[PDB]
Amino acid sequence: NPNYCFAGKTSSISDLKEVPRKNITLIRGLGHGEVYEGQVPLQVAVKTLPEVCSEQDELDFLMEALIISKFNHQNIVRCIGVSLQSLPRFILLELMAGGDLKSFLRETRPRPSQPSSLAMLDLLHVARDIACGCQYLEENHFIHRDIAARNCLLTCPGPGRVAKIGDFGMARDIYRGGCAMLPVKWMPPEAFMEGIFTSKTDTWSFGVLLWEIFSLGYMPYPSKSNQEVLEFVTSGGRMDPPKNCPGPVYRIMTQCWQHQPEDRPNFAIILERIEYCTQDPDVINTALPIEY
Ligand SMILES: Cc1nc(C(C)(C)O)sc1-c1cnc(N)c(O[C@H](C)c2cc(F)ccc2-n2nccn2)c1
Repeated sequence: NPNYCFAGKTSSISDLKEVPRKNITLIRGLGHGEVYEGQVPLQVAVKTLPEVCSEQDELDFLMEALIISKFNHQNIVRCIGVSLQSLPRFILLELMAGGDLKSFLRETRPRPSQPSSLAMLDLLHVARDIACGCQYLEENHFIHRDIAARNCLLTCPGPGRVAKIGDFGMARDIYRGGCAMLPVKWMPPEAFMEGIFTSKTDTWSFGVLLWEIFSLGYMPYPSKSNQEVLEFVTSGGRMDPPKNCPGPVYRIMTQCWQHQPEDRPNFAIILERIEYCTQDPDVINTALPIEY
């Protein structure tokens, strides 16, 4: 059984809350290991470990259970418990009915049918929610390493939605692989060049997430491959503003993408700037593009 340290304290597999398998019912697949919607009545997302896997896969699975169970913050998905004493093994997460952020943005883009389905303020609230999660990780000296829209979840589709960081598979791998798998489009130069990760790693990635949000779910660096992005960013290149993106919001992005990690803002500053954007009528009165 592997050890794990967060906020100082060390924990073990024994500290995980084991839920009796009989209390757990699977309802439907969500996507593929496989994840199901389930009930324990508490509604849960059930992350499963394939019964056919390597011992490294097992260790990875246990470790992410330890990681998520030890966080306590409103913008990080909760772990209800685990079921490790039956096969296949389960990790039980808070079921975020809004689904993942990237799908949400893609499916909820304003259109002729729904012209105002989404507004700038909705995007700013998502951005603020995730930044608050990142600030919590930063102040607890946890480096996420893969801050990206695909790794965020929403509590519901409607205006009251809350965004949370929902996946920690990358930080898990490095805590203990391939180049064409590293999220190079979300990584700062010192990360993909030198393998150096610091709190300022997540700041850069958050800038890219910001772009994903205000582009409404487009893939970063449109039309560029990983290697072209690597060379582009290493040469000082940066993404243009998303369509209709207010200057104050783009400015947050460009500050997140400063070449020197020391020149990039910490998350307390990012949150201050996101707050200012939400107060600025010129920002929130800006209409999102309508997709025909
Ligand atoms: C209801 C629901 N619908 C979704 C769609 C199909 C739109 O994508 S995801 C989703 C959901 C809700 N709550 C969770 N706790 C949860 O967790 C998994 C581990 C997860 C966590 C992430 F951070 C990112 C992605 C995924 N993931 N997505 C598919 C498979 N894995 C998923």
